[PDB]
Order: sequence, then C-alpha cells, then structure tokens
Amino acid sequence: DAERERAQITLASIGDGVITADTQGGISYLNPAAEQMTNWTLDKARGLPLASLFRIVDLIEQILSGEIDGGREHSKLVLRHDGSSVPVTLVGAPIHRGAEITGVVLVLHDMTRERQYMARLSWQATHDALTGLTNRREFEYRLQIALERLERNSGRHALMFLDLDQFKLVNDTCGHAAGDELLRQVCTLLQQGLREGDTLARLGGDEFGILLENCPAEKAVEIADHLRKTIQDLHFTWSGQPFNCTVSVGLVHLLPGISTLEEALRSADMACYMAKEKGRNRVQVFHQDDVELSMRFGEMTWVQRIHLALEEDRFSLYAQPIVPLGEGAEEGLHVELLLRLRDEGGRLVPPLSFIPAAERYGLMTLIDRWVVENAFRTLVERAQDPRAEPIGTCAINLSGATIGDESFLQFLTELFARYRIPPQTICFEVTETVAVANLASAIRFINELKDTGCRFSLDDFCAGMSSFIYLKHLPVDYLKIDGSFVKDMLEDPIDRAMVQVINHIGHVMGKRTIAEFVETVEVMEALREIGIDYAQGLAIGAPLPFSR
Amino acid sequence: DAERERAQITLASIGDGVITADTQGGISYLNPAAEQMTNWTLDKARGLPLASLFRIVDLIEQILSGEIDGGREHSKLVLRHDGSSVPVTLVGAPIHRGAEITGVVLVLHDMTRERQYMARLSWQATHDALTGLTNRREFEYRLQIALERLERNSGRHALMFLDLDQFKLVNDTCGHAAGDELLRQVCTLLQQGLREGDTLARLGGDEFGILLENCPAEKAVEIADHLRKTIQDLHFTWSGQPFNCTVSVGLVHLLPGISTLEEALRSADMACYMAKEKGRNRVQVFHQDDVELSMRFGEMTWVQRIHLALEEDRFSLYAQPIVPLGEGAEEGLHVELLLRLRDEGGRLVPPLSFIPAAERYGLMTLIDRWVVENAFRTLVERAQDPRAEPIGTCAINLSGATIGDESFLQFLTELFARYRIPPQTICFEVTETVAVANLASAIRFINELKDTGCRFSLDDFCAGMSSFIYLKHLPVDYLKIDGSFVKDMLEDPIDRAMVQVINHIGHVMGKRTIAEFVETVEVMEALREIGIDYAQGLAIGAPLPFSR
Ligand SMILES: Nc1nc2c(ncn2[C@@H]2O[C@@H]3COP(=O)(O)O[C@H]4[C@@H](O)[C@H](n5cnc6c(=O)[nH]c(N)nc65)O[C@@H]4COP(=O)(O)O[C@H]3[C@H]2O)c(=O)[nH]1
Ligand SMILES: Nc1nc2c(ncn2[C@@H]2O[C@@H]3COP(=O)(O)O[C@H]4[C@@H](O)[C@H](n5cnc6c(=O)[nH]c(N)nc65)O[C@@H]4COP(=O)(O)O[C@H]3[C@H]2O)c(=O)[nH]1
Repeated sequence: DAERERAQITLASIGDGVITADTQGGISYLNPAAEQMTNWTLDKARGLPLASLFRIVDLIEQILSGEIDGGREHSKLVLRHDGSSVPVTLVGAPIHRGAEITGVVLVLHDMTRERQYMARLSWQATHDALTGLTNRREFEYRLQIALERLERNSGRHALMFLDLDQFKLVNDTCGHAAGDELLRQVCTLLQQGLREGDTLARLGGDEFGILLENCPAEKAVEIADHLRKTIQDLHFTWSGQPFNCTVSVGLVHLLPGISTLEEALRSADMACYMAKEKGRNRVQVFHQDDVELSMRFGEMTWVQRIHLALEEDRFSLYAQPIVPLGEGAEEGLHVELLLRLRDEGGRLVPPLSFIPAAERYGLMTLIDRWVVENAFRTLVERAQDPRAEPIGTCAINLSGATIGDESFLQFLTELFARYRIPPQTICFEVTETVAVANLASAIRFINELKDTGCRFSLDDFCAGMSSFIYLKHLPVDYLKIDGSFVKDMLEDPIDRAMVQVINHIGHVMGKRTIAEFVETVEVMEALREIGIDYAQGLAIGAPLPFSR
Repeated sequence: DAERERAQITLASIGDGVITADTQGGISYLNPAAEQMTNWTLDKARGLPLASLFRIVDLIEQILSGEIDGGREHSKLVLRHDGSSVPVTLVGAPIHRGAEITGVVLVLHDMTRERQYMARLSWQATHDALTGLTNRREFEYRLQIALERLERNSGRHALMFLDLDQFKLVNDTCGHAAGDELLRQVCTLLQQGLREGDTLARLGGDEFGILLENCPAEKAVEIADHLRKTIQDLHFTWSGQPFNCTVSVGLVHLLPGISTLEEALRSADMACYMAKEKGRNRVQVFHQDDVELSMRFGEMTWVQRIHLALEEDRFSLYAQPIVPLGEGAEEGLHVELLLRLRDEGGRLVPPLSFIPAAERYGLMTLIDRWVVENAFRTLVERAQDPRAEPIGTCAINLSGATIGDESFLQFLTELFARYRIPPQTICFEVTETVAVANLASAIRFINELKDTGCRFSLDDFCAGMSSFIYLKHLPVDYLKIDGSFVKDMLEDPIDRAMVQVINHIGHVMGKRTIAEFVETVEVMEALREIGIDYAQGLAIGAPLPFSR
C-alpha cells in the first residue's frame, strides 16, 4: 500500500541508522541514514546478505532473536569493506508474526555525530541532566540578571534554597536509582506549584533553587510554606516501601540594584541551614541582624562543643576493612578509618550530627589534625605487639578545610617524624565534590602529599564526562565507586552499567577501584566478575574499634 | 496491510518519541516512546488534536510544513497538561503525497535520557568525538599495558607520532569544517594502512598516534614510510580547491619491561619535532645518542638566535583593533598585540617559524618579558602626545612558560611601577589548550593577576562540555571564539551554531565574547545579530605598527 510512503518519510526523518534484515541475512529496508553509514543504496543492496556487504564487529546477526540486549546499547563498528570503520552503539530486536520470528531490526547510532549535536550541548550546559531543570550555571546567571536589569525591575525578588531532608536516606537505603526518582518526583511537585516567569533549579545534590522575580514579601513566604506543605503531603514509595518525604526551605527577600549575587546566595544558604538546625521541615526567612545572631551563637556553641569533646577524649576511631577481589591476592591489611564521637550523656553520635555543623563553623581542620594524629598514635600502640596483624594501608578522610589548609603538610611532616609511620601506609581520602569545589587547591594538595610518599583516593565518585574530565587532573591512586550504585546494582540495570563504566575508565586512567556498600556475597561476586579491585561493606567487614 | 506490524516494531525499537499528526492537528501515530513522553496511549489519543491534549512550547505544529528547521534540532518542552514539562530537542518534517502536504512528523528526544546512555559515555571517554579513533586517555593506557604485560610481550613495539603538516593552513583558510574533514579523511587513510592488533589514535589537534605491538625494527620503519607516502598521495580538495596534504612522522622502537611511558612519549615527540625541523614530510627514527644531539644543538642554535634578536632590537610589536558590536558603544581603544621578528637578512619572520622552536627550547618566558615591557614602553611613548588616541584595552598573549613562571607577577609589579601603566588597561591572553595543559597553574595565575587589576581572555576557544567544564574554574573576563568557526560560519550550518553556542554559554558564565577572523562586513553583521560582543579581523582592522 501507499502507507509505505508515510513510513519511509518517518524513517528518513530519524537520525539513527535503521537496518531491517531477514532471519538469515538478506536486507529488507535501509533508511538514508543507514544507507550513508553502510555505503550501500537499498536499490542495489536489497536481498543481498548483511555479512556479504559490510560487517558489524568489535556472526552477530542472530543473538538478537536468540538471547542478547533487549534495550541495552552495545558498542560496535561498521567495517565498510572499503573505507574502514564507523563507530556505533547497537540496539537489536527480533521482528515477529506473533510467535514466528520472520526477521531482525537494528538501530545504529554514529558516535561521530555526537560532536555535531549543538542544541543538545547548549541545553546540558544550562540544565541538570537528571531533573531537566536549570543548573547552577543558568540559575546564578538568571539571578545576576534579576539583580542588575533596568527593565522589569520595579519590585523585589525572592530566593529560596529547598533541601530535601530525606534524600541521603532514600539514596543510601534503596540505592541511587531510588533517590534519583525521589528527586525526579519532587521536581514535578515544585514545577506544579510554580507560576510562569519563575526559575526552578537543582543547584546539586538534595538542593533545589527557586527564583521569584517581582514578588511581594507576604506572597513570597505564602508560596514557600505551600511548596513545603506539598512536599510533606507527597507520598513517596520505592518498591512498595514508603518514605517520610519532606524539605528545608531558606528564603531571602532580594532587592534589584543594592543586593549582590554573592550576598544573595550566602544569605539563602544561612537561612536554609537554619531551618535544618531549627529541626528540618521548616521555612526560614532571612533577616540581616535578628535571626542571623543564630549563626554567631551557633559558632560559639560548636567552638565549645568540639573543643570540649577534644579535651574530654570523647572522640574515638573505628576501622573498617577494604579487601582485594583479586585472585589469590595477599597484601597487607587495608582499612578505612571512621570517626565516632560520644556525647556528654555517653551516647554514640553519628557523624551526621556534628560533621556538617563543624564544617559550617570551620572546625574541621581541628577534627582532621585530631584524626591523623590518633591514627598514627594508634598505629604505634598496635605495633608494640609483635604477633599483631600488620597494616599495609590506612585510609583517612580529609575535609576541604584541610585541602585549603597550607599548614597541613608541615603538620604531617611533624607527625611522620614523631610517630615514625611510613607515608606509603597512609592513603588520604577526598570526595570528588570536595576536590571540584576547590579544583586548583585539590591538585596542588594531592601532588604535594603524593610526593611525600602518601596515597590518594577519590571517595563517592559518580561517572559522567565532567567527573572523567576532573579525574584527568586529580592524580589520585584509587576510586571509591559511590555505594548508592553498589546498593541496587543487581536490581536496576543502569546502576550495574554505572559501576561497569567507573571500573573501565578508572582502569584506563590507571586507577585501582573500590566498591563501597558491598552488603552481600552476591553483590561481591558481581563486582569480582566486573573486575573491581577492592570491596568494602558489611559482607566484607563492619566497623570495629581501632583507637582506645 | 500486515506490513504495519513490521513498521510498528521498527518505531517501537527506536528510542526517540515519534508523533505523526494531520496537517490541522489530529494524531495519526504515536510510538511507545512518544506515548510515554506525552502521557497518552494511541488507543485513546487517535484523531484528537495535538494542541488539545499536551503542548510543545518554550501554534508550532505548522511552521514545519511552512518554513523552519529541515534537519536542525530545536529545544522545546512537552507540557504534559498534568505532570508539567519534559525537555526535548525537536525535528519536524512535512508528510507529502508528491506535492500534497497531507500531514506532519515530529522526532522528539528526551534530554533526561542523555544521563542514562552508558555505552556512549564509556565510548566518548576512550575515543575522539571527531575521528572515532581512540583518544590520548585510551592510547597512553594501551601503551602502558604494552610496556608492562607478561603475555604477548616477546617482541619489541613501535610508537609513531604523525603530525599533519597542513592542518592549520586548511583550517585557517577554509574554516573549521574543512580541517575536520581533512582529519576525517586522513583517519580512514591511516586506518586503511593498519593491520589488526594495531592502535590508531588522535592525541589532539593535527597529531595522530600509532602503536605497533610486537613489530621488528625494519617492518616498523617500512610501515611508517608507507603511511607517510599514502598521505602525500592523498588528494585533498575543499569546495574544489586542492591542498598539498602531507604528514611528519616520529618513530620510536619500544622495549617491553625496560622502557617507560614518559620516556616513550617524550622520545616520539622529539623525533617527530625533528622531522618538522628537517623540513617536514619525513619519517624520523629515534636514537638515544646520535640524532638526539640534534636537540642539544638546536637548544644552542635557538638560545643564540633568540638572544641575538633581543640585543639586535630585531623584534617589533604590532597592534590589531578589537571593536564592540554593541549598539552606539563608545569605550576606549581595544587592541590585541602581535609580535613580529625581522631575520638577519631583513625579512619579516612570521611567528610560525620561531615561536614553536622557542617554546620547545624554553625561551618563551624571555619573549613574554620582552613583549610586556615593550608594550608598556610603547604606551608611555604614545601617552607623550596629548591628541593621541587613548588605549582603554591592550591584549597581550602569555605562554604556558609564563603561566608556570612564579617570578612573573613580581616582574609585572616591577613593570607597573617603572612604566605606570594602569593594570586595568592590560588584558593578558591565554589559550584554552595552554590553560588545560597546566590547569591548577592557570587558575592560580589568572586569580593572582585579576587581583592586580589586570583582565583575562581565553584565546582560541572551542565549544564542548569539557571546555565549559574548564571555563567554570578559569576566572577569565573574555572568550575569543576560534576564528576557524568564524571563517566558514555563513557556509556550514554547524559552525554558525558552534559560534551561537560559545556566545550563549559564554554570556551564561558571565563572559564577554570576541569573534576572531571577522574578514567581511557580512560575517560582522551575522555575529552582531547573534549578539557577539566584539569583532576582530580584516573587515575591522589589520595589524599596524605599535612599537618602533
Ligand atoms: N548501608 C551500608 N553502609 C555501610 C556499609 N559498610 C559501611 N557502611 C557505612 O559507610 C560509611 C563509610 O564512610 P564514607 O562513605 O567514606 O563517609 C564518611 C565520611 O564522609 C565522614 N567521616 C567519617 N570520619 C571522618 C573523619 O574522620 N574526617 C572527615 N573529614 N570525615 C569523616 O562521615 C562518613 C562516615 O560515616 P559512618 O557512619 O562511619 O558511615 C560509614 C559506614 O557506617 C554497608 O555495607 N552498608
Ligand atoms: N585569516 C585571517 N587572519 C587574521 C585576520 N585578522 C587577524 N588575523 C591573524 O590572526 C592572528 C591573531 O593572533 P592569535 O590568533 O591570537 O595568535 C597569535 C598567538 O598565538 C601568537 N603570538 C603572537 N604574538 C605573541 C606574543 O607576543 N607572545 C606569545 N606567547 N604569542 C604570540 O602567534 C599568533 C599571531 O600570529 P600572527 O601572524 O600575528 O596572526 C594574527 C593575524 O595575522 C583575518 O581577518 N583573517
């Protein structure tokens, strides 16, 4: 029928190569994109076998009907038979007649064409890949325009920082794929509650940004409380299991002309942190003098609380083993160090409660200098026993405060002299986020320490081009695959490939990989099969006391 | 007919949303990917108008048949009418019956899905986007494996660095799109001449890398000379105009176990530079003592040549104006400074001949200290005339040598005191490549200088995610759109969009843009329309003498 013309136009409109072949070989259809890719017109290629023209290699034109893919892209090369290869990502599917497998269809994507997609490159640079909302790049730009513009600048604006109180919980509990959905659902929820001419963004992690251009002070708080209540009223469930979904809002009434971008962002960040300190699931409006004193007070509260904890010897160190998945691998003992604080009452405080508050008020350099010294102090005390299990590696986490700290190296040279621990045994751990936050400083730090004999590790690493662009400049020795991927790796196929990608690129960049959150032997065997170097988790070993 | 089942399966296999509608509105077809995207089954959406269901916005379902796109993707949003937007890149095409425009077809791509493509992310990180060959990441990794491996390491390997002698010429003359084709053609040409188990890469720019694992010394040179002759025998033509296409090969006979990656790459780079110094279109085999003395000799030759040129006052400075495209924009005079050397004979030497040789032997810090001092010296001499055209901006190019040079700031503080030129007037210029080469150092440099009052500019900038990732960390004030894009912008549609992308993202990152190589008023008007801030080129003003 002439309905073929409609179908032919549709397939011609599509950018990807479309090859339709018979169950044995012979070509049925070729869209112009496939005709171009294969160097063969359908006029002169119809009925001729696929393999006896060009070649799809790394024979293959049978596993589609048998057992392979079913949606997952696979890297292949179209050997033209004259003008060499065309790099493609294949998608195969069997052509049926109910049960009768009559042929096979292939969806080929030219990896060379990627470079040409401009409207897509322009989008990604102005939007978050996951949510589809504007990113910090575009958001700060939009905020700056709102603060300097001459036209449409009659009223006052409103800036909100909305932190999803349960994002880490969902993500760590259910896996990366779950927390991505929670963010994907919270996005549309805020999107529903926002008028036209309003900027909604994801400024990273669990944080979202709202810009309310030309909005009165009352309306601005009324809108905030509503979005806060609607996230609270949102019932989030992952594989039937429900989550107590809620958000911490920080509001800033902005003024165009007199207020600045740095002040605007720093003010919304103070007020947001305040809603969290004031118990989470709260809106907090910024005020320059009053309810700003709360930060001045909080500084003194935490200076005293952290210092008291150091003099009262309330901090203790725990050790969690990291083991090689390598076949018959010996090596020394490898452990990561985990900090534990015991409150005045005598209860173990998890790092959730004090580390962010000690990060905010700038007391982390202290905690790091305390941790490193006690890790060396404990290593000497352990060394006293001849029969004791020798430690080949000892991973210690460093804050952005320490990376910025110019006096740290001297302190470490002083620690190495005093305790005589070999540098090689030590492996400092910095998170990909912390490194990118102060990029120049992380590089300069990493190199100064690597030259001392120490080792480096890039904790909580998530694959993407940016991360692999950053990884080029960070001379780390190891890569800690973010546990959220390792959690539901055997459940969601995207996270299994996300682990698979970190491993290959990690190895290509000459880095040994570590999988975090390896809770089950089944997970461990999955990672061993993939070729992950080390496993850390509950199936390996739980944190046990290191210090006294 | 039942051929609909074949077509339905094909459209279901495709990842992108496919909406087929009537000339007025009503829906004809929806693939499951479009059904998912639009929140409507074809069972319950057939015949109902497109606009009276969901909405494609920033009405639109008519310009496809009229006049718009014809292949170019356009950013749009599918407003679900219940669960807000889905970010997409649209491709429209009219459905015909010869002349009878019966309907319309739309190809929608979910920008959220981009994040999920893993096989594609893994590829891009191990391959060059343009050529499709392995990148430096993968190539160095493959080389390292070849130097340490226990299995398949009986023989000796061969490393080649093949520099395309005319790549800059084609690119500058014809435009970016031409030099990309030349590289695309040279790729398949080397690909044709390479056996199975051989690594062919593009280690950037005009440079390609060849790894010949387990190959005898004779065969290795025989293969080199052949690939050299076949590139020479390649007839390259752009829009009918032919180019004298040829390559400079540098060969290194590698040994697995005793030889190292750093040595391997540095040796192939020395021998390659040598084929260029020995007149280009040559293969050059590396030898540790003999024909290595040529580098020791070349150091002395250029130490003498550059120093002689400084004491003989043979170097002179030229000024090229950069003008704003801004409507009724005044400002001071903006100029870029260009270095000119006059050889012993009295002939103007173009920077092509001495800058790479003075970069290699490390004499650039010298030339930069000479340039900056004479730019300030000339500015004072110009200032002596009251009626003289005042200079508001003066752009000066800095080498990676100067960026690495810790004593430069002191030198500049010394120059500012001595000549009394205000820092604000000065705009130092560093190329995106030079910055990324020593990333930590460029950031630390840029910031130290920006704090002095100076300005910064990122010369020869090419849009891509990596460049926009780097641009985040480089606090430059301006962006010099690579002239190769500006050259054939009104000819190839990809380069017009490549200019368009740099401008928008550049402005989003709060940077003023400059277009290089603005040869015609027509080009200038094109860039003005796009919203480019400044234009530099022959239509604006040619380089005239600045110094004496
Ligand atoms: N669900 C699950 N969890 C597992 C499993 N195995 C280990 N874990 C948990 O994973 C965390 C490992 O630490 P991290 O991700 O590097 O993340 C660290 C690090 O970000 C920070 N931290 C801890 N100590 C220090 C320190 O001394 N200095 C600095 N700067 N940060 C520290 O706090 C976090 C440690 O908190 P912990 O409560 O010790 O949390 C530990 C541990 O309780 C598992 O199989 N399943
Ligand atoms: N086809 C075409 N070309 C145009 C047009 N307008 C200007 N040009 C050319 O574009 C070049 C501009 O310099 P650049 O791209 O920054 O690139 C610079 C820079 O990379 C380098 N350079 C020059 N002076 C210095 C210097 O003093 N120090 C350092 N480190 N590098 C320098 O050498 C290059 C300058 O070489 P020049 O021969 O002066 O080349 C000049 C100029 O001749 C046009 O409309 N059409």
